[PDB]
Amino acid sequence: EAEAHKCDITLQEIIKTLNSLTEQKTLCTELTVTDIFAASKDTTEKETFCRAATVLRQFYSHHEKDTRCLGATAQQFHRHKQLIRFLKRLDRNLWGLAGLNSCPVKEADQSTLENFLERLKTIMREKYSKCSS
Repeated sequence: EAEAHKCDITLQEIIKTLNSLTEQKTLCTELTVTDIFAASKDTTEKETFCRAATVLRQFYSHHEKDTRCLGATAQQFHRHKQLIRFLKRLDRNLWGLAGLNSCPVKEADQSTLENFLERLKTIMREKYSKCSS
């Protein structure tokens, strides 16, 4: 009964977390983030999760302070806060299983937070091929 299925339970709570975000849709989606898969060549999966976090980083870090996705209503003020938290969460889960010290960002084209979360979620389920086939 020891173990061998190194199934990373983190990639699980993460995939489910992304779905919870898809259910939520604020004007913060009209924002364009920096794409990372538009320039992947010798970069391995490691640097892939890092770059992804770097983006989400300057995302809820610069916007949360900008009165863009804040609005003025009271129902949007809270709904927005909950969003920033969801990002601040997976943002750590990713950079967590990474464990990378140096990881400077390069350059790329652009992508919408929506399509960006789509190709990303799909990629995850693509690499999610392991003890769970």
